[PDB]
Amino acid sequence: SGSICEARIDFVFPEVKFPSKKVYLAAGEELLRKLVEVHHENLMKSKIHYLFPTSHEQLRSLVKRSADFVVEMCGGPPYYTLTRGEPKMRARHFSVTIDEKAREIWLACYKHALKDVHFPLSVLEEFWQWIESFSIRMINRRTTLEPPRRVPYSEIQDFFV
Amino acid sequence: GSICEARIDFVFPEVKFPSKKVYLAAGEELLRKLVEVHHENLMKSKIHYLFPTSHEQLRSLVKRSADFVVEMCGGPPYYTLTRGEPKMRARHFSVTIDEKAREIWLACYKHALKDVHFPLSVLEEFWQWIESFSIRMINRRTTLEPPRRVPYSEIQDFFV
Ligand code: HEM
Ligand code: HEM
Repeated sequence: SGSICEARIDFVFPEVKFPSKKVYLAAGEELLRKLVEVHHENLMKSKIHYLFPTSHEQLRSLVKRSADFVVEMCGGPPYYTLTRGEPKMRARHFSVTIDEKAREIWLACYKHALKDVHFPLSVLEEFWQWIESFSIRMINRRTTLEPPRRVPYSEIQDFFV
Repeated sequence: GSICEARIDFVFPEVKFPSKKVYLAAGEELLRKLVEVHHENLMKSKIHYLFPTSHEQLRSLVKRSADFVVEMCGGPPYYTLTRGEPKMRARHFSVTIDEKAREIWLACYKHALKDVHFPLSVLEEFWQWIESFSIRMINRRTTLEPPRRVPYSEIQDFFV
């Protein structure tokens, strides 16, 4: 008698490949920490700078934890899970409004950081594909029916050369 | 390296739109009264801040919202003739709506339904419609848990 709308999904959170330990091995802990540092400097120069701390202590605390996480996830020593514990990154991000644009700007900041620290080309794709896909899971505010944009490494490789 | 497999957050469940029985049972006047007191409830609720405050702007909201409800229950096409295609999730992107907001919005409708003495025969039909359709308006997630289902059977005693 009355119309029926089928069950639906908004969008799929794609599978994410975490980087192998080769990334830690080829890049080294110090480059990885420097990567995260200039990623944050780009963020404070981006349209989403307001989501981030201004007090140099809070910021240093953030960078350190992000760097610990990145180093560990790239195959390094368990700096993060031994200090902060379980990752549960989607849940930890609920307290910050993250829409599709926010993810795209965050990615852009990482892209530039990767080039500016001269991240070794041979492990660049493995790192990129991780953050590109993983970042989709942090999105907690939707503003469009369209799915979050996929940005494959092939689309951006020329930028690194 | 480790791979986390693809996943969904939650499913937008099936939604059953009301049959014309709801409009024939209630009549347009009651449906407009229902929407009016749903909005009086909203203005006293903890999501009041999401809504305009002047009589002029609320009258407008209420009129549009009621036009939609009347048409969707099987009455005249007041909404499509004026506002056009529903696209309701899309229209709500402009309001920040988390899980609690949907629950509060539903609670306001639950009380309105009772206070306007909505005809008991079509009460569940109307309820199951908004209970499910409202999940599709949520655009701000604050928990990994799925949005609460509130089936008519869990609240049917509230009405009598
Ligand atoms: C998608 C867009 C993203 C935005 C806009 C964003 C922004 C933020 C903000 C504002 C914080 C502040 C800390 C807090 O919430 O208390 C934070 C924390 C953090 N973010 Fe993100 N983030 C994004 C994605 C990611 C991704 C993909 C990762 C994966 C490596 C990540 C890793 C972290 C870590 C490790 C912390 C610190 C957690 C802790 O203190 O234990 N973020 N992020
Ligand atoms: C789930 C929680 C919901 C919240 C918090 C919410 C809140 C709002 C707000 C703030 C507005 C705009 C107010 C204004 O323009 O002055 C609006 C408009 C409207 N809402 Fe909702 N809403 C919700 C769910 C729903 C549902 C389930 C329906 C289904 C009938 C609905 C139907 C409408 C209609 C028809 C409009 C008018 C759109 C237009 O201007 O054409 N809403 N809502």
